[PDB]
Amino acid sequence: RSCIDTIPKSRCTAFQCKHSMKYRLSFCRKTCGTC
Ligand SMILES: [Li+]
Ligand code: NA
Repeated sequence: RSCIDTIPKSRCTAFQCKHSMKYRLSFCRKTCGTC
């Protein structure tokens, strides 16, 4: 898979990566280090 975020960068916060599976696995795969 390509490793990008699919929402605007400034939405991909440390807090959302910690507390939302949606952010980790769908919206912010790059910023949350899912890839
Ligand atoms: Li996850
Ligand atoms: Na992107």
